Amino acid sequence: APKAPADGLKMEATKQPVVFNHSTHKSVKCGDCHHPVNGKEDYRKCGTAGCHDSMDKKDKSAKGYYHVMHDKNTKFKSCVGCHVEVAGADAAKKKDLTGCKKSKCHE
Ligand code: HEM
Ligand code: HEM
Ligand code: HEM
Ligand code: HEM
Repeated sequence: APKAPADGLKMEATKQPVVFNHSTHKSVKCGDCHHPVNGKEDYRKCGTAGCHDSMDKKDKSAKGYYHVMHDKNTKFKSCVGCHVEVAGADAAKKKDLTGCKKSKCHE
């Protein structure tokens, strides 16, 4: 579809922004994150209206923006959900990839 963006993209819908780099995610297919919607992968921003636009962090339905980035019981893998699988039981990878503070997502 469109060309992937350069690294250094800041996701900043909340008070805890995170930088997302496509280059470090080259082993994952585009469509595993810009997931199919009605049979076609969608490339719009995750928080676009009508998409995951509920900014209530206690909302764990599919509309919750915090939920889609962090939770494990999801239909497509979230940021944290896939990272738990990648980090396994290695303390260094868990710190960098899944920690809530002092990790590569949240300083
Ligand atoms: C695969 C090479 C692939 C493509 C192509 C791609 C495209 C893409 C675009 C065009 C954007 C910008 C969207 C906008 O309107 O700002 C964008 C942004 C994000 N991407 Fe992506 N992307 C590809 C692959 C992947 C992979 C493998 C993941 C998941 C690991 C992923 C995730 C994201 C995220 C998150 C964003 C930011 C969205 C937001 O709401 O800010 N992309 N991508
Ligand atoms: C932006 C790259 C983006 C992410 C991240 C994302 C994640 C995501 C997850 C983890 C789920 C599962 C939720 C659960 O509780 O099981 C999920 C599901 C749906 N999504 Fe999504 N999503 C991103 C992008 C978009 C966009 C741009 C839209 C709006 C067109 C959208 C919509 C949906 C819908 C609909 C679902 C439900 C699944 C279904 O049955 O179709 N997402 N998303
Ligand atoms: C969800 C949008 C999401 C975010 C945010 C994210 C962040 C992230 C960081 C900060 C790193 C470290 C490298 C860097 O600074 O770019 C990293 C690395 C890996 N990720 Fe990730 N990631 C998000 C989503 C996902 C998803 C959905 C998957 C799996 C489906 C995934 C996987 C990976 C992998 C693999 C790595 C590299 C690990 C390594 O080389 O040690 N991420 N991600
Ligand atoms: C550890 C499990 C952990 C916690 C706790 C956590 C919390 C957190 C908060 C409070 C926010 C802001 C929510 C709001 O609406 O104010 C937030 C935002 C994002 N996070 Fe997070 N987070 C934890 C861990 C991780 C990890 C390991 C990553 C990267 C894989 C990650 C990612 C994200 C993303 C993306 C966002 C949204 C950024 C934005 O758009 O502002 N979190 N997190």
